[PDB]
Amino acid sequence: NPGTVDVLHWWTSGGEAKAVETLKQQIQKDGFIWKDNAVAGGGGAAAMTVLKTRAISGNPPSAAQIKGPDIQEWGALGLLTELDDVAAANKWDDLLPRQVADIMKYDGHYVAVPVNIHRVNWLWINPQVFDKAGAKVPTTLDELFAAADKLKAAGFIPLAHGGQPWQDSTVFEDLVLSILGPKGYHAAFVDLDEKTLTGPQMTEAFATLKRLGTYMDPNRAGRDWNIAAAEVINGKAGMQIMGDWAKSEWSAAGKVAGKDYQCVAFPGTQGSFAYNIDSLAMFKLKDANDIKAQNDLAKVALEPEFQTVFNQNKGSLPVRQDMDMSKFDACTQKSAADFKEAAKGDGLQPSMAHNMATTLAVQGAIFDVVTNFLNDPQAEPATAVKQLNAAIKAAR
Ligand SMILES: OC[C@H]1O[C@@H](O)[C@H](O)[C@@H](O)[C@H]1O
Repeated sequence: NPGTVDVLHWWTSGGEAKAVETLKQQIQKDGFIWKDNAVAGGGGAAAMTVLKTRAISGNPPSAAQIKGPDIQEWGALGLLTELDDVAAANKWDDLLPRQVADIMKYDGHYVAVPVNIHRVNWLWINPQVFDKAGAKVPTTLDELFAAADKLKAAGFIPLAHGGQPWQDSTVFEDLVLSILGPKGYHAAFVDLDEKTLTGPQMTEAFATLKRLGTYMDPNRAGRDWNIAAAEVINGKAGMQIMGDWAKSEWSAAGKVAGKDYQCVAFPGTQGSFAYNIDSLAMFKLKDANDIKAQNDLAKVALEPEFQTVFNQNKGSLPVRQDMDMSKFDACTQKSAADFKEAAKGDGLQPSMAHNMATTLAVQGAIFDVVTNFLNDPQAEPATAVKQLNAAIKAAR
């Protein structure tokens, strides 16, 4: 017709839209139609709502942004197409880290293609604001609170943080990873180990979340992750606890590491890398030309020029392993090194708040407990760990 590529995704902020624009361009350059279904919401709950309808509609999208264990559900439903021929030709097993390749498969077959590797456990710092505040870039939880104290004394928003469950739980899983360490983190969120979920360290994670919440804006509720990023970019806030999609906002605003921002591992998580892999699950299509388009999309995703330009704009690492890393920024090169380090040990771990560690149902119970707790200044950590365990059990 020539064929139309319809991807359902939630890349809509200033930076993320710059990244998706690279994909629109490549598809147009290849001679297919780009016809976007961008559904705005950060972390993707809104997009899923739209997907829950389109998926069974009779006009499924070509691909949707579906990650983690949730792919297994779409795979199990028989809604996704197997990508055996494209994966064989373009050598996907060779190009992708094994830990990532396994996630893309249903019963042995690729049914989704990854595009990136986000790290979730970053802290973003405005060095000009830290210098005005006489604050020090934190390496520990104690240093984090010291910087926060100083930022507050100096008149700044200490912690730029949007009030949405997925953001609350990004911060919380940072704290779990910080305090419990990667192995204990693994036990809580992957294995859902009751004893770990209700133990003293998890309890202390809630205690720390509560104090951290005493440095957040009282009126943060409903504030998108880009509004919080912007508070830092504009010099109103010292820091934001956010994954490296946050960098797409910095890069879109023309900013440079060192001078305008710094990226540091979330305090006490050095050596651990909380991954989030954006991936596009490919639905079985009926129309012949849209099938050709879908095959083109599947080709493009791991092409090295696309992997480069998409990820420079996106904030993430490329998922393809043979990449000239010198073409990316210093923070992205930090992330690669830290990825490598983490992946040798048990530091590499899936993000719970970004759909890699759990099913969406279990994630939902976690979100509700974390957010209900954070939003009640007088709530007891000992109570929070009981509810966490009970709600998780109640979800599966
Ligand atoms: O919406 C904010 C972020 O949400 C993540 O879950 C998604 O994987 C990222 O690509 C970014 O879009």
